[PDB]
Amino acid sequence: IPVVSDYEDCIRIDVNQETNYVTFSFQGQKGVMPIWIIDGKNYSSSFNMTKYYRKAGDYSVEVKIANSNGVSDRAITRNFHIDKTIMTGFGGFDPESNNIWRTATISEPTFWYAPGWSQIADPAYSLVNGTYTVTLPEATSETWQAQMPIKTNIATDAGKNYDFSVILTSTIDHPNVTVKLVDATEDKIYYFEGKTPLVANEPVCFWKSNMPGLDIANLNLVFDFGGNAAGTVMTIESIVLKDH
Repeated sequence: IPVVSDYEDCIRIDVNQETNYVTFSFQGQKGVMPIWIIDGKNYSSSFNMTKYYRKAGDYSVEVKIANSNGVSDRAITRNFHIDKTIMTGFGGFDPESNNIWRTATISEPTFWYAPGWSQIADPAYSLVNGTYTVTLPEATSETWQAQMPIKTNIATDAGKNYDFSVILTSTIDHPNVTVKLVDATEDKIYYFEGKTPLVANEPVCFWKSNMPGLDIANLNLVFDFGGNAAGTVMTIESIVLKDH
């Protein structure tokens, strides 16, 4: 099993005080991975995630290291401070604009909806003029228990840098909704794995600017509503993907 102290040099926390986006990153081998823990819940097992902290103050993350042999007994705790409270945030890029999303073939959303990691029937959805509308009868308690992968035929090049935005709304308070722009072939290859809490009926814009390009033949846009309260209705609208 990994001894967690050995991986202190491999864990970096980047606080952008101008955007209020904290990037959590780990460098490791094809087999080793971190487990990012906030408020005693698994948030991500990916090599990096980006989380929006709206309010100013002191926050904490706990990092365990996992391989094939098991998870580390102890966790690395890392403290960070958010300077500002963003009342009026960025509203995203032009949804209607000359966006790569509008051009490309957007497949129907697949679902993996599994309270207690036991898959039930796909939740009812309604794609009407770009606006995705999803309804979650059953409550889930963990990330990746309400997945919504959207397959696309969008290719990207190493030569270019890309911008992305999306507006997310929830009828009930949600602790952690995920947005991941990932290679359809390779799960480890992605531009970001976003994280943001949602307060009832308050649209949050998730975005990233000037993202280093990757040689990907086909992208998938993967949402997750793991941790949703029972009767939660999700609203995804204004999905912009453009060259910087």
